[PDB]
Amino acid sequence: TEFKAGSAKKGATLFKTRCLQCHTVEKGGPHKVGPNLHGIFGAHSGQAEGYSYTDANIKKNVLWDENNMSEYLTNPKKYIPGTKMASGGLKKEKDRNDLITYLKKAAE
Amino acid sequence: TEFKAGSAKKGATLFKTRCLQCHTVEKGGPHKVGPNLHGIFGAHSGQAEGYSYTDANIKKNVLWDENNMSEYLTNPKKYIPGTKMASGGLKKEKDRNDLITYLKKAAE
Ligand code: HEC
Ligand code: HEC
Repeated sequence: TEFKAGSAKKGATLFKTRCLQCHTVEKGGPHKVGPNLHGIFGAHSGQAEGYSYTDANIKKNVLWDENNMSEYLTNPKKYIPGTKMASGGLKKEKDRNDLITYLKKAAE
Repeated sequence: TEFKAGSAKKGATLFKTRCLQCHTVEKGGPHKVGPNLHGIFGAHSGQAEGYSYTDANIKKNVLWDENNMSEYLTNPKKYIPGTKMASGGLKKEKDRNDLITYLKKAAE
């Protein structure tokens, strides 16, 4: 594809310092600023029940794969114009590789 | 995305007349000319154990999503040059929509 596995340990801590502020990954985890991400892979965007997604998000109808997730994480607002997720991006592929490896594992 | 659900009933019969010759979809289904396709979504190409995939296939390292599957099904040889799958393609999007809807369901 254009995604290579990295370090889930490395990924665990990128999550903690970069995404925990707004999201949980555990099944049975609650929505915060962001929606709980458990079971995100293979899902299409804007389908977590109980969460209030912007219209941009839902209309993109993204099928969440490790490949999509990377482009997204680069610059979320360029990928989903009008998205309310306020994160500038993970510009180095190695960090995204590490983070998705982690996400791949924990959101299962 | 760029895939819309269709008819699984329609999809069931496209499978039977178009892909059954070489493939099974049931979990516990065996490889034939083609590999058993159960659990194909979310998988990367060339990973069924017990099957002899060409080098092209395996090196493409495709993550199988409903979106990828469509382009693939259009013209498999253009998508994976050197693939040994001998099928010309499903040129109408409506047929591919119907077939993937079916596959989505049965290969789960
Ligand atoms: C708060 C400052 C956030 C941070 C940091 C991160 N995300 Fe986020 N995310 C947030 C919101 C409010 C939303 C919903 C957006 C909307 O427009 O409705 C999102 C969305 C996502 C998504 C899309 C989910 C879907 O179910 O379709 C994903 C995949 C996602 N967030 C993941 C994610 C990751 C991995 C983060 C760290 C790299 C991250 N987000 C940061 C809020 C915030
Ligand atoms: C025999 C005449 C086939 C027909 C008709 C179809 N497929 Fe096939 N397929 C066949 C082979 C021998 C192989 C392996 C190719 C190789 O280069 O190693 C394949 C491969 C696939 C794949 C890729 C699978 C993977 O696990 O990576 C898929 C997704 C697939 N086949 C699906 C498929 C569908 C849905 C078909 C009907 C539309 C179909 N194939 C036709 C042999 C033959």
